[PDB]
Amino acid sequence: PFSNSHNTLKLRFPAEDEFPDLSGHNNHMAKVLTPELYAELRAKSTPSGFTVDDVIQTGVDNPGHPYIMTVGCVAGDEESYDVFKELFDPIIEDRHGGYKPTDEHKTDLNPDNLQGGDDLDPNYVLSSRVRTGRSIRGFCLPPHCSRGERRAIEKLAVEALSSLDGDLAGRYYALKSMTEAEQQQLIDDHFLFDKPVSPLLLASGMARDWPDARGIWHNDNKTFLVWINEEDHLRVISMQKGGNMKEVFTRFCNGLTQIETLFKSKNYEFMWNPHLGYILTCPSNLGTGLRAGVHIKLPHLGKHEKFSEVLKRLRLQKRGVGGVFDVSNADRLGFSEVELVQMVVDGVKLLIEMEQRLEQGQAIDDLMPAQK
Repeated sequence: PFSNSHNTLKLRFPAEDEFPDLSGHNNHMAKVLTPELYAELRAKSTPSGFTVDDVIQTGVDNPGHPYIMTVGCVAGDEESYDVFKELFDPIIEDRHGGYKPTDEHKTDLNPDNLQGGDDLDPNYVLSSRVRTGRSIRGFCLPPHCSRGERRAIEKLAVEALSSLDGDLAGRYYALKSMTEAEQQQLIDDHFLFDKPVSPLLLASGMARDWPDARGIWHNDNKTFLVWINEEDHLRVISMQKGGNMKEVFTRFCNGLTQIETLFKSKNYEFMWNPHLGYILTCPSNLGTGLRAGVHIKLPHLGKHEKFSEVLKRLRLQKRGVGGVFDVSNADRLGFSEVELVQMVVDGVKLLIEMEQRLEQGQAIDDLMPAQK
């Protein structure tokens, strides 16, 4: 009797006895979950059996970081976001700068709407990349998917990828049958992924059956990479050496649309809706689930008192020093793919202009931008 006979058991206990102790937690979920909201949601379940305890588990197990906030919850299927919207909506509002339950998201994967980006100064921009994720409708997300679902996804993904030609022809590598020699090459290229080490991922149950049905695919030119069944059904990355962000984004769009077209011919669709855009496992990657970035050398303003305020105004974020930073868009939901990449292209050349002032010895006052 395939039945959530336990959720019914848990219901034999008063809500307060099952309520998690979140006293020292620093994540979006703990900030929103009240004993009242919990009692209201603990009886619900999505069509696939996903519950509120499943949504919040990773947030209960991981207190988080004293200064860095993490989301603390995951979706297990497309319906999760609707069935538990009373928990997800306020979290989405806080995590995505006021994005409200009534706002709409616009998708735009037309590379011709991107203004410049084909000439970022290579003397400062070492590399460029664009990555995103996708979920196939009808299948549960990684925290919840069964072995059958995972394998169906891999078969579907592999036959579509094997159909790509020309600039996008490549090969697939199943994790379980990968050789040491192949693994070495993948590591040297920075294309490899292994069983997650992050307890945030582990605590959600997404690592079950490792490495069954997990795989890596990339084209012969090594400019297009796809991960299958790791954190999301699909993770797609487009990159190359240099500052030609436009070519990277065009390949990204071209590769995405072809894969989507092949899936549609077989009657499969990516999880998507007008309000949250593309649906993925972690609420922080909703909308476009896109991260467009560059490895840029900014030794001078990297030490400036204003760098922090400039990034904020341009809507960029950093991470990685030796003067080399990883700069990418900070937004995910509420802007289209084109707009996000556009903000990285315009924001980067301004960033370069400010670095060239400091090289000379001139101040960077007249170059400060207005909050975008």
